Amino acid sequence: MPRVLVTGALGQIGTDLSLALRDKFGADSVLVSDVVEPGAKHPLAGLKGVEKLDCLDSNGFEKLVKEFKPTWMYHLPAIMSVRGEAEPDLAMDINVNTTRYALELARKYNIRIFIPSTIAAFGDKCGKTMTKDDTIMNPSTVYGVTKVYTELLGTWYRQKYGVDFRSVRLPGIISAATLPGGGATDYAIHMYHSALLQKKCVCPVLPYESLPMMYMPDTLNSLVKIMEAPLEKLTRTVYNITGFSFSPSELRFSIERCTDRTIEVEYVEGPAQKIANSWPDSLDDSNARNDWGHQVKYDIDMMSEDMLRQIPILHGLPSL
Amino acid sequence: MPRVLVTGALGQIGTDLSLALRDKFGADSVLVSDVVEPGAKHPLAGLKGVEKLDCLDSNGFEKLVKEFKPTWMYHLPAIMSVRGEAEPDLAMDINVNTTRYALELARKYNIRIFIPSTIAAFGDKCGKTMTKDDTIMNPSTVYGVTKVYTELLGTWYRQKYGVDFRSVRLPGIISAATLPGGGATDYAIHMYHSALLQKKCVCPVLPYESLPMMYMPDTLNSLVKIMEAPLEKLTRTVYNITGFSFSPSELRFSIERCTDRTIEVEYVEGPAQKIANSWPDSLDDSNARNDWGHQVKYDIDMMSEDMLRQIPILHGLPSL
Ligand SMILES: NC(=O)c1ccc[n+]([C@@H]2O[C@H](COP(=O)([O-])OP(=O)(O)OC[C@H]3O[C@@H](n4cnc5c(N)ncnc54)[C@H](O)[C@@H]3O)[C@@H](O)[C@H]2O)c1
Ligand SMILES: NC(=O)c1ccc[n+]([C@@H]2O[C@H](COP(=O)([O-])OP(=O)(O)OC[C@H]3O[C@@H](n4cnc5c(N)ncnc54)[C@H](O)[C@@H]3O)[C@@H](O)[C@H]2O)c1
Ligand code: NA
Ligand code: NA
Repeated sequence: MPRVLVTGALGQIGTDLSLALRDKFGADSVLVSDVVEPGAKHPLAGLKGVEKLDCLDSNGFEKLVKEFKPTWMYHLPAIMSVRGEAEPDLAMDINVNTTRYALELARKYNIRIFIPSTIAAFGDKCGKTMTKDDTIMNPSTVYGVTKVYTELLGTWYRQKYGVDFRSVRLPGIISAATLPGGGATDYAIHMYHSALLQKKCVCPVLPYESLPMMYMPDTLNSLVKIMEAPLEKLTRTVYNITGFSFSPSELRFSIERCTDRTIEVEYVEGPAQKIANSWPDSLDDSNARNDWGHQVKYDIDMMSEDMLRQIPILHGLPSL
Repeated sequence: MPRVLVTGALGQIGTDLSLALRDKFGADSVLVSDVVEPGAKHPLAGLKGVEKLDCLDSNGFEKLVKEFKPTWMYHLPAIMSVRGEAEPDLAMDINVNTTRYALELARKYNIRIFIPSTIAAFGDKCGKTMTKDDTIMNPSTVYGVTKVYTELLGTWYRQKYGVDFRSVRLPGIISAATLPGGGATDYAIHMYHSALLQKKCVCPVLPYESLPMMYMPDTLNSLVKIMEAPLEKLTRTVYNITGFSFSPSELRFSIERCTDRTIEVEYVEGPAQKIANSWPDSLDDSNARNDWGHQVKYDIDMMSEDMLRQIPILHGLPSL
C-alpha cells in the first residue's frame, strides 16, 4: 500500500483524484496540497492531510516530501491551454519550474512520479485522426510546449537516473465536482450548467470541432491503474489515453436528448477554437490498452445523464 | 542595414561570428556580450563593442537591448551535451531561462532573433539516415530536451506574436579559434591538437560513429544568410543544416593524409559515445538549401589542412 502525494490538488482533476485515492488507500496514506486553501464548500474542505504549499517554493516542497515520505506522487499543477496564451509567464513558471522541482524530489526521495501530459502537446502535424503515441509534436500553445518539455524531461529523468516517471496524454476531462481551470474543453462542462440553469451557452469552440474526451470515473480508473502497474509492463513513459471523441454539436444533442429540452447555444470562435483546431480529432490509445489495461466504461449519454444528476446535487443548481 | 546583438559571444561559435559580423557590417553595428570578459589571448580582447552581460538577469538583458536597439539578435549561450549531463541544473537554467528572456525581448523590441538548435534535439527514433526537418524528437540529453523546448517556444513566439524567429539545427561545428564548450563532438577539435603536439589522442567516441559536422566558415556563411533572407522566402522557423558526416576514424585518416605521418588514437568510451550514438548519422538539409541557399564549401581534407595551419598560429603549438 503506497503513500501518495498529490500537488495542485484543489483543481478539477485533483479534487476527484484526492477522494478516490483516500477511499482506495485510506486517508492516512494520502497527503494532498495546493497553493491555496479550500473554500468552505470545496469537496476537500474539512479533511485532514490537505496542506497549503506553493510548488514554486522549492524548500517547502522538499520539506513536505521529507516529512511525508511518499512512494507515489501525482504532480498536477499547471496553467492550462486558454489561460496560458493569456498568461504565458505564469504558464512557463508553473509548468516548467514546478515540474522540474517535482522530478528532482522524485529522484532524491525515491518516488514513483506521475505528471500528466495532454492532447495539447500535439499540433497540426501530428496526424489528427487516431493520432499515435510517437509522432511529430508541434504544439501551438505555450501550454503544449511546456507539456512536451514535461514529457521529454521526465523521460530524461527515467533514462538518466532511473526515476519511475509515468504519464498519459489526457484528453478533455469532464466532471461535475470542481470547475475547470482555463482550458479549451471547458465549454463541455459549462454547457451542462447552462442547460440546468436554462441560460444561453456561448460556446467558443465551433460546432464540428471534434476532440478526444473522457468522463472522470474512467480517468480516475486509469490514473490509479497506470501507477499500480509493474514497471516491467510499461513499454514507454508517456501514453495516449482517450474515452470517446465528440464535438460541441454532438454534446449538445446528447444533453438535449437527456433533458428533452432544447438548449440555447451561440457558437463563436474564441481563442479556444483556434487552439482546439490544432489538436487531434481522435487518439490511438492501444499501447495504453495493451500495456496496462486502460479501459473506458462511459459513453457520451451515460456521461450526460450522470452530469445532469450530479451538478444540481453538488452545486445546488435547478434539479429534476 | 542591421544592428546586431550577439549574446554568448565569447564561446566557440560566437568568437568567429562576432568577427565575421563586424567585418560585414562595421564594428559600430555589432554589439557582442558574454557573461565573462575576453581573456588577453582572446580574438575579441581589447575591442570596443564588447560588453559583460549575464543573460539570466532579465532586467540587465533588457537594459542592454533598450540602449543598443538591435534589429538582429544571435542568442548563443548554452550549456552543451556532455557538460549538461554532469551539470543539469546549470543546463536547465541557462538553456531555458535565457532563451525565454531573449524571446520576450525580441517581441517587445521588434527584433529578428536567431537561436541555434542542434542535432542533439534528435534521439534514436528520429530516423538516423538523412534525418528530416519534421520527425520524432526524443532527445536523450537534457541539452537536447532544452533545445526541443527552444525550437517550440521560438516557433510559438512566431505563431502567436509575429516574432521573426529563425533557427538551424547545427551539426558538430569544427574550428580553431576558441576551444569547444563540452559537447560530444569536441574530440574532433582535440584530435588536431594531439597530432600537432604528437601526443596520443584519447577519443571517447567510437571509431565508426558517424555524425553530421561542418567547418566554421561554412557555418558563418549560413548564419548570416538565414538572417539576411526576406521573411517570405522562409517556409519554416527551424532548419536542419549540414556540411558532411564523418566518424572519428575518417577524421584520423584525413589528419594522416594531411600530415603524411601516422597519428595514434586510442578509443576509450566516455559519456560522449552513448550521446553521439543516439544522434543522426546524416541530415537532410534540402529545405535550407532551397529556401535560403545553404551551401557548403569545405570537405574533410580542406578542413584538416586549414585546421592544422591555424591551430599552431592561434594556440602557439608546434607546426605543419
Ligand atoms: N482537466 C482537464 O481537461 C485536463 C486535460 C488534460 C491535462 N490536464 C492536466 O492535469 C493537471 C491538472 O489540471 P486541472 O484540470 O486539475 O487544472 P486546474 O486549473 O483545475 O487546477 C490546477 C491546480 O494547481 C494549483 N496550482 C497552481 N499553481 C500552483 C502552484 N504554484 N503550486 C501548487 N499548486 C498550484 C491550482 O491552484 C489548481 O488547484 C494539469 O497538469 C493539466 O495540464 C487536465
Ligand atoms: N559548437 C557546436 O558544435 C554547436 C553545435 C550545435 C549547437 N550549438 C549552439 O550554439 C550556441 C553556442 O555554442 P558554443 O559552442 O559557441 O558554446 P560555448 O560553450 O563555446 O559558448 C557559450 C558561451 O555562453 C556564455 N554563457 C554561459 N552562460 C551565460 C549567460 N548566463 N549569459 C551570457 N553568456 C553566457 C559562456 O561564457 C560561453 O562563452 C549554443 O546554443 C550551442 O547549443 C553549438
Ligand atoms: Na480543462
Ligand atoms: Na562542441
